[PDB]
Amino acid sequence: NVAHGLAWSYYIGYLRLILPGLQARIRMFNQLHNNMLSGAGSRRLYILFPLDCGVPDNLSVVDPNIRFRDMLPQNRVYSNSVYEILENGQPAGVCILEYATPLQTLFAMSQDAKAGFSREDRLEQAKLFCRTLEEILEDVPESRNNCRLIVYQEPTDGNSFSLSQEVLRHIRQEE
Amino acid sequence: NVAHGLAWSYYIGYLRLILPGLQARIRMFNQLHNNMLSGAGSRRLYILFPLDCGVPDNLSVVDPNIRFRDMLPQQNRVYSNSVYEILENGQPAGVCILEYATPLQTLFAMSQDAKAGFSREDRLEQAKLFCRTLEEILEDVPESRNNCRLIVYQEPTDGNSFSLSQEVLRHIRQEE
Ligand SMILES: Nc1nc2c(ncn2[C@@H]2O[C@@H]3COP(=O)(O)O[C@H]4[C@@H](O)[C@H](n5cnc6c(=O)[nH]c(N)nc65)O[C@@H]4COP(=O)(O)O[C@H]3[C@H]2O)c(=O)[nH]1
Repeated sequence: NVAHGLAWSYYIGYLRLILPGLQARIRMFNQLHNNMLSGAGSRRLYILFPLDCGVPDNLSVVDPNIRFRDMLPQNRVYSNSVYEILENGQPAGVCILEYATPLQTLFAMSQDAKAGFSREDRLEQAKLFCRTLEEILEDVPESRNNCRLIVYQEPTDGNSFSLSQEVLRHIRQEE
Repeated sequence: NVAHGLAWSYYIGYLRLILPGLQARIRMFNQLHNNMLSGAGSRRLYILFPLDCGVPDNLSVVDPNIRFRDMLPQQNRVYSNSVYEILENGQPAGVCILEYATPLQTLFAMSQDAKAGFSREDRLEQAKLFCRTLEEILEDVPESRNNCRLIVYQEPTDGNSFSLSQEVLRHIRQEE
């Protein structure tokens, strides 16, 4: 049970800090960029949660149907990215996406020597990380309204899963 | 061994990305701020490693003898690197780029868990392990390793002997 620690640290050390002042930075972004961040439910931080823990080494979104646009503006600095989402080769939405990056730590633990093992143990920990985070956010409702958790599991083969569809799905059911 | 995972993650997802570009941002900083970042061995990222894992909730340095001045500018991630002046007997004694190795906060949280996630002793061990693993990693990338220094210590939980500012100055003054 380190998913506990990971979630508390990711809340206390990051989410706790950025969520309160997200609307103001979003305001500044939309003043700067002529209201590019737009569409209902688009004024929120979408935190990607791949249970497979497939966060890229660079921690950024890398997907051919997801194109980076610009950053949110800014006592320290935050690196929140705004992407346009493609659907059938057309811009279908715009949103702020980022990976819940401590999932990377879980993938790393699954590669360790022989001890740090089991894809199954990692999956379970990721779920645990997720629900723990959700349980934390439940108690800070005003700030919880500033983000949404997109939980899924990317398969390791086949072509069925689409991260961009997954996001569009989540946005289109803002209920 | 979550220390192993934490370290590789801290390297791959953070250090690997900022260390090669630090000197350029340092150049930019010192064009802006008239060579404030100054003193031999001050052009480096000092990473604080408290084995106690006493990283503050807000992740910043919070010490009465360490005063924030300004941020490093950006080189596309955005990076948050703080430059502080160190005080010695009420007088500015040096300037440096300091930050906590923040994965250590994860270890503190694991030690507070329910009853299972336990042991100040198991956290100390993992912290050292995190540290030595990270050292092993940096050893392989010597050029970028030259851009940072690990400041490893253990802040006691009581008494007044420990001083983070003196710790830093000792590290800067005795850099050979
Ligand atoms: N991904 C990662 N980053 C690390 C790690 N250790 C230290 N950092 C860095 O600490 C820098 C400063 O913290 P921050 O300004 O408050 O702003 C930080 C900080 O609030 C946050 N952060 C702190 N701890 C964690 C954590 O345990 N997990 C995650 N996902 N984010 C964290 O990431 C924010 C933004 O990132 P940056 O601006 O680029 O720069 C951040 C962040 O990248 C690590 O193990 N993994």
